[PDB]
Amino acid sequence: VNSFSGYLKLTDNVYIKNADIVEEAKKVKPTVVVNAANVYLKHGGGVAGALNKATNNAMQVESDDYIATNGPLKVGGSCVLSGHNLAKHCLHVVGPNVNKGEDIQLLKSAYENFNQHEVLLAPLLSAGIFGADPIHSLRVCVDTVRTNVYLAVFDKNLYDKLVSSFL
Ligand SMILES: O=C(O)C[C@H]1CN(c2ncnc3[nH]c4cc(F)ccc4c23)CC2(CCC2)O1
Repeated sequence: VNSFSGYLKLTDNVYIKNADIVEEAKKVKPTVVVNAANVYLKHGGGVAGALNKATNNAMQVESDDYIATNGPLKVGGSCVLSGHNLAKHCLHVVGPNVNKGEDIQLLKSAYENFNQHEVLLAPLLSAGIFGADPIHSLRVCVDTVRTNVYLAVFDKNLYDKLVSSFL
């Protein structure tokens, strides 16, 4: 038993809700919240900008130190940093950005990072400003992640569409 509430069960291990991931994190304080990161951990907009704003820019300050030490992430890769006031840990995962020409096949590699964590609160990778089809992203998630994932979808119209079209 865990503290996530109001989710629709899609499979044995994947759950979905129309919710703002920032507010969901603030209330649940999950062990892991996933950020929709870029390789530079520049949290300017989308999910990343919203999560970073909720930490009063502490996420960005920590991320800048991480990059100064380690260099950029790989597309499809991840790193674990602090969850600040939102979660114990933040798993920063880089899905491909279709608006940068990145290979959509890397989306499966990105979701594989979730399997290192027993339970996660997450967005749909490569959705939103990353330009991928969120329905495809949901399919890859369900076919790749084996751990327990609670997906927060901000947009209500898209949520309804994701549910109604789910096979
Ligand atoms: O509607 C979606 O869920 C898909 C979109 C948006 N996203 C989010 N997912 C959950 N919570 C959110 N809160 C936000 C607050 C913002 F200011 C901006 C965006 C989000 C957001 C995920 C993405 C992929 C990156 C962008 O695509």
